[PDB]
Amino acid sequence: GLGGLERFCSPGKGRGLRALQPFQVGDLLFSCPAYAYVLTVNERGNHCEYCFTRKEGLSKCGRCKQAFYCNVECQKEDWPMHKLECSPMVVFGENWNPSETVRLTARILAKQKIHPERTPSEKLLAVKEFESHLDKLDNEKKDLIQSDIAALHHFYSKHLGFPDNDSLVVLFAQVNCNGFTIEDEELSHLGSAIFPDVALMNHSCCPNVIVTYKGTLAEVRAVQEIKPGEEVFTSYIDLLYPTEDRNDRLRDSYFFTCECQECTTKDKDKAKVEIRKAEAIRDMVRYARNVIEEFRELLEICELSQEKMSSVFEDSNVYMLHMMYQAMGVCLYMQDWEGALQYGQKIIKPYSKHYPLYSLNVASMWLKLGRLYMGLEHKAAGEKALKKAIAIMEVAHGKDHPYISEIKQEIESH
Ligand SMILES: Cc1cn(CCN2CCN(c3ccccc3-c3cc(C#N)cc(C(=O)NCCCN4CCCC4)c3)CC2)c2ccccc12
Ligand SMILES: Nc1ncnc2c1ncn2[C@@H]1O[C@H](CSCC[C@H](N)C(=O)O)[C@@H](O)[C@H]1O
Ligand SMILES: [Zn+2]
Ligand SMILES: [Zn+2]
Ligand SMILES: [Zn+2]
Ligand SMILES: [Zn+2]
Repeated sequence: GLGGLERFCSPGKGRGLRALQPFQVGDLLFSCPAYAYVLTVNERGNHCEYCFTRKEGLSKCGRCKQAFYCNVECQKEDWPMHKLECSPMVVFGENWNPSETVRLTARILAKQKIHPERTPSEKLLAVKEFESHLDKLDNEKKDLIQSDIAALHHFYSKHLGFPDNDSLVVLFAQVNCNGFTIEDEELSHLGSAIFPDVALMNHSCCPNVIVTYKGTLAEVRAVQEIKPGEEVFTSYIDLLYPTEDRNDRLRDSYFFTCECQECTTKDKDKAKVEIRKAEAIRDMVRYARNVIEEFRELLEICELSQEKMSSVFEDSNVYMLHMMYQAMGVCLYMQDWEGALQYGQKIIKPYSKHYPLYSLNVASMWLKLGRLYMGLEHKAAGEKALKKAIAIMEVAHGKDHPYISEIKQEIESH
């Protein structure tokens, strides 16, 4: 088990995690080593495949030239998993395209073969026990799973053979319902992983813990006081958006509707959809929500949307903020640093009011802003922004987190 915590039956939520003892803000509840994990293709060469350390001068796999490592030991330790892809990448070349979900699922299957017994990743919840919601899958989801199975068979048969279709339908469903993305300090996608004990926690829009990552290790820290017997809740989703938007995503992705305090009262809905006629507002919300999914030179789509929404929506409106954030990202890709800074400066204050006290989204925006300032020679403003990020991260990531050490070095180097 896990010290100070227990698995229990949470009414209407299946299994959950319950506190045996109190936890205060910032306390580490537990840490969970990844059961299986994969570095995203676009981050190859930036992070070690084995331990996810971000550093320059990584060593390259001599066989495939498409995996990178801290050293020969990280390389050796990753081989049981990397061998699933090493030769196939060479053989298939530009015709190697398994989805990240397929890549992760292959690693689960490999791990099951070499380590059938319960792992240190499964102290309270085992991978084989994962919820699948099999009976709730529509044709779209079932078709996607069949595509994933076809790709698994085609790309990974050398080490995995051709696993039974029925058993793979269940497993792919489980991976979708329980998989985690690993993100860096700016919430940029690093890869995907299975953290079985972390997956036990149910969702709230007023979560009492935040999950962060230290390489491939998941860490769970309190962001509210937790009393004996209280359920431990994490957020599955971006908390910026209004109640209907949040629950549409929870229904589609996780087959539940949230009944937390934020969802019951809808307290923050008004401030999120701040107006500067009822039918005009509803038509604008419908438009904004549709336009977001369309994105889900792209600046035009953002600029036109902002102008159109400006007629009804104030600047602090979450739909306005969303577009500003997307525009900022595009400017960051084009390397229009001044453009991205202008958007970031407009985002940060209203953005910080919509999120909870400790939010990774807010910390990451402060970091982006801080690094833009530093790059554009605004060192005083950069230092202040980076310190704002650190204040949140000390609670969420722990005071001793490598990210905090790095950010402090950025303050000292500038
Ligand atoms: C049965 C079924 C559900 N789907 C939909 C699933 N989709 C979302 C998940 N996807 C992933 C899949 C693998 C690994 C990670 C992810 C992933 C994506 C995002 C995002 N963007 C965010 C996160 C993340 O870490 N979210 C934070 C909370 C994670 N907790 C929640 C509970 C424990 C983990 C995790 C695949 C697509 C299907 C779709 C098709 C067929 C069946 C199904
Ligand atoms: N706030 C909530 N209300 C209802 N169900 C929830 C919930 N948060 C999580 N869940 C359930 O938990 C799943 C995610 S995995 C979390 C552990 C799960 N309760 C289990 O027994 O294995 C979701 O698909 C949903 O079925
Ligand atoms: Zn390494
Ligand atoms: Zn290789
Ligand atoms: Zn909720
Ligand atoms: Zn609350």
